[PDB]
Amino acid sequence: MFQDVLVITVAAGRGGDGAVSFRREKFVPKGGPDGGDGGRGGSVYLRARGSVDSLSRLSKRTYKAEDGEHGRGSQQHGRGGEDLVIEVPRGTRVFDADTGELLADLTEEGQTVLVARGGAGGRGNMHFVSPTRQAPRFAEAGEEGEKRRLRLELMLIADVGLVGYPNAGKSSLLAAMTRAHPKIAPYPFTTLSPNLGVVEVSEEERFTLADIPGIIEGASEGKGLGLEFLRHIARTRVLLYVLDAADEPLKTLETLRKEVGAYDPALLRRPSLVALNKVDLLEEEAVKALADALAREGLAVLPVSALTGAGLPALKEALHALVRSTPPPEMPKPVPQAGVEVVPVAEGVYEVRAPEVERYLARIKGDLMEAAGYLQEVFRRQGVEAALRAKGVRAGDLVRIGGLEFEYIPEV
Repeated sequence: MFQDVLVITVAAGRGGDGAVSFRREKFVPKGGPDGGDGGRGGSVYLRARGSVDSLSRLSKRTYKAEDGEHGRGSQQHGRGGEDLVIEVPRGTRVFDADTGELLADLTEEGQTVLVARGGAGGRGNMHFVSPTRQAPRFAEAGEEGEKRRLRLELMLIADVGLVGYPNAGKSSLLAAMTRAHPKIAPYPFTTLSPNLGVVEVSEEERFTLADIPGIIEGASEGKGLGLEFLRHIARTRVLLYVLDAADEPLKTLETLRKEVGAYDPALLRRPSLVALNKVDLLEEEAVKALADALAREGLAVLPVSALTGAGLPALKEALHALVRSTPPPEMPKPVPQAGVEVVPVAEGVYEVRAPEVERYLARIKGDLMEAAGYLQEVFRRQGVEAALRAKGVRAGDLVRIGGLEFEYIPEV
């Protein structure tokens, strides 16, 4: 996990414009409507894939799905744009980068979520023919596609991840540091269930520790902890290297850091600490000698004992301080139309608030004057006429809506 947090920009495809066309024959002064419908714009989706390890390979360019194709004559409908799928790791939280709203938690293989809807294609002139309109000279432009900023963050298995070989005594240490007994936590996004423990600190706060036990070969066999383990431990905020003080402590740490680095150099930069374990039978001078030699490796070293409790207070505080120094997971912000509202703006002037209608009106293509009837039809079926009538707006008043204006004429 090189990148556990990232903000990307996505934009669905704009639907295609509807066509205003008429059949043309050498001896037919005016053929009927020929305009075809535009195609739907492509949508943008995010999909979880176990193969994608972090957010590091995403992109800076805005992810743009394909626009729909404009309609054409001969009653030819434009083709829809292709969808765009953005692959992210399993265990990815998807937030609106501005809203803070949680769109989804992608944890399963191939789990998908729609993050931006492509705009509908515009209807051609042929679609508006009626008894009064034999040859419509207007149409619908394509609808714009949704656009938004997405904040992605990798789900953690714990605040601190324990790293070490079986001889380090990781489980006994974790048990000694926690009050409540550690529990197996089978996250939906993991393939290895970590043992989770909660550490009670001073700042009334608290942090979690993760250990993934295994029956494997010793560091001597040179086979490491494995990539699967590392990909799991990468989902933590701080790494605690645990070592067996009586078994090549120095060489074991170098072997651990080397493997963690080979997997992802960034993991070595993550706030880390070393817990020197199994020092119960060592003289104080020997422990100090070990510590100093190990500290030279770059990380702070704290000696600990599960049997005496020695060094544990210092370990909990040093970890607590390390976790607090790293950005925490963000909390999902509070969850938070065909509405029609007539607002007076002056004597005889009423501004109509109607999101859907306003956006529709901005898409009218062609002869606007000729669309007057049709738009009046839409206005009624959308409750605009009713909201005006029941509002006291009287005949002759001016109504402003979606940038256009019209003289209110009551229903007889």
